[PDB]
Amino acid sequence: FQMWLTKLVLNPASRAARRDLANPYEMHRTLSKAVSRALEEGRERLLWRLEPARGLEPPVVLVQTLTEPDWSVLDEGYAQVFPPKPFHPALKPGQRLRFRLRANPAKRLAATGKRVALKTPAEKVAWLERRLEEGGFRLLEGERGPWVQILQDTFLEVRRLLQVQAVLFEGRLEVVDPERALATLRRGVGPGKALGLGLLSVAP
Repeated sequence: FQMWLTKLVLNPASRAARRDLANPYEMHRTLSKAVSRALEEGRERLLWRLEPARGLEPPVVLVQTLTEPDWSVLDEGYAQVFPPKPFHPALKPGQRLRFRLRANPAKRLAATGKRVALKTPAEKVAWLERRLEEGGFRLLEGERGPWVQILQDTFLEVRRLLQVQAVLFEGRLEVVDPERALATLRRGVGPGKALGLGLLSVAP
């Protein structure tokens, strides 16, 4: 009952990689090949993120899995694989952590039956603040506001036409219920998980 973290540095010379970078869905299809069996048996929850462009490059993909992934499944010259290290999120109560999460802060309109994305940063943060509090976490805060900052906010138009509002949060949170917290990390947070959203990364 642990997890696995993999760091994939994608080779931009690879046409297979360049395709998966353009198409979040085609990236999910590729990634799920490495945990193909446990998915078939419905005992896997695959979560991943494309880490924010820094350089200089090169593109980095962080991949979280419940089962040990077999990265020999990738195309030759697709990515430089780093050994999947057994991740145990040893969580004690009241523990505080830096976090990163690219998520989809939205809401199901009942007037249309559709799931539209929230507009203002004030209501985007309110979504995160709710979602973490549901999941055994709690956003830290100073007398100015919550301890979070939105870094990216892009509208993904994935062809497969999938349309999703991708929002990158980064801030600080406390652990209230360590059991609820662990489960949240395992599940991920909010929609668009097959698009590279949901993975809540935490570090001390």
